Amino acid sequence: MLKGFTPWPDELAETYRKNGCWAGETFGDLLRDRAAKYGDRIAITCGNTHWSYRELDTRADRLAAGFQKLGIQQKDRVVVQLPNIKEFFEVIFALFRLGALPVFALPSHRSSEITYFCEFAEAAAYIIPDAYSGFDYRSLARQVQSKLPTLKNIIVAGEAEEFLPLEDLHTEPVKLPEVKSSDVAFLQLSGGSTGLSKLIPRTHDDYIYSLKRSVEVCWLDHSTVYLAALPMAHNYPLSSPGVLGVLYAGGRVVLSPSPSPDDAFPLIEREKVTITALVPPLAMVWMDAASSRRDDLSSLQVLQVGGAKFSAEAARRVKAVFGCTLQQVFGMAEGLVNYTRLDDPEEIIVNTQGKPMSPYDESRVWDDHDRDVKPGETGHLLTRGPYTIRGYYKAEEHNAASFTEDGFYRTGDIVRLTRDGYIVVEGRAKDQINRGGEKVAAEEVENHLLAHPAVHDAAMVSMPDQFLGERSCVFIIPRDEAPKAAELKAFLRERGLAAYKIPDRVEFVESFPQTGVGKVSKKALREAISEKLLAG
Repeated sequence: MLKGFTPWPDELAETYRKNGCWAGETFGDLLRDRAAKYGDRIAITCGNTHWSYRELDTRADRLAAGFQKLGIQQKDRVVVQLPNIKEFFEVIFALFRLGALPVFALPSHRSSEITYFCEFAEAAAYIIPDAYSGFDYRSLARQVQSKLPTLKNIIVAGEAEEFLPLEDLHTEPVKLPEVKSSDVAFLQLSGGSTGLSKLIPRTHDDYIYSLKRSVEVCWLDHSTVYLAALPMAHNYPLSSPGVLGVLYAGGRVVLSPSPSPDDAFPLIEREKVTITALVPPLAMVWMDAASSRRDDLSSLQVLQVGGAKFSAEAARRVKAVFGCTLQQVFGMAEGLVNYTRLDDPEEIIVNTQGKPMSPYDESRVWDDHDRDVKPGETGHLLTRGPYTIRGYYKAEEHNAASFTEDGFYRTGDIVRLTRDGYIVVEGRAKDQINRGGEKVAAEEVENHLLAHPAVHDAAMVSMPDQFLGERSCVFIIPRDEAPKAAELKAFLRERGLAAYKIPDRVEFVESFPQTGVGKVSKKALREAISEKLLAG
């Protein structure tokens, strides 16, 4: 077993195989089978270019031969930081057949974050593009080497310059070592705050299972045309059901150069995408655009919004604005993924974050002392299942703090189970606002503010206060001409918003700092108000 990997228990694992959750097939097996089954069907679409499943299968084998020849071995970690391009697919599946382990970095990561990844994972290779969205990644690669000379295999999809051109790593296919579905297939990146970023070992079995249950819940099939709008390396646009869930269902993937409507809308009309995924901030952007920018988006059947809670005040609009069904997705790269069903009532789709996609997903809402909080009550979320990890990669410390003795992962979210099984997210524990004895949920205030005519978006965060411990500062994005702070505080007051919840402070900005996948980084906003405060 990979060093640093925590196995599932013998009983559970055995039960996961008996109940057919772990199908004993690898990603290499998946692509082989799909290529043999689907042959010339278009698997990936990027611009004016296309790649049939059979073509992917082949390019993957050739790329594997080249990698092996270059020196990459089974169990070797490779840092993969590519944009939404075709190469990404052939690269990971090639690594999959070599038993080599990818480390899914995002195109928004820089020297500090990549160096950590390569160091920590002891990467034997670094795969990047020559340039994307105006950023030169080879220059970033040089910065990495100076700070990490040991790193000797920088592969580049594009103009390699002094590096190793990924395109010449394609050669005559060879026999590769055995790859067990029980082996760790790759390392993901957690999505909390702070930055460190823990790595997440995911096996062929548990991840392929997540894909399967995702396809069934999101109704993917050969007719599915999924638009990859979010950086597809993130767990969400990658498997919930993501680009891979689409491969699994034999559907068709459309690669968008950017999450922007400017790039997405034309592609939705042209390639007739039936589904795509967004995060809250981006959904707002799209909803505005869907109004003052008329183009055919009618083929759209399912719009997914997740990564962070999509406040009901905005969620309610999706149906009217887009003419399709909204689907909230509340998943995590550590495992558990909740979806609103495409079936259930609008009320549910608009007011909940869904329920576990697997009958074998478990949940324990607890209080500050680890007591099964009273049904319906709010509390800390813990989950356990067929595709939720038992330990982060090489991290004894954080693992004690993150997993209970019974194997329950501490998601770090604060939620309340609906008396059926659905979850209604309140917000991350870290984003809770401890204001003078009170526990303030930011999203509640934000959802209210989203109902104001002059508000495009709103993100409330905490600021230090020697008296109350913490205070609240809400960052607002104007729908044009910034309203007066007092005007918003009045708005909330008239809505019946509890006094202690009203934002102590208000800040206007043209946008919010973001995480790699594109959600709002409340750790940055906190740092913003913090810094700004000590200015006086």
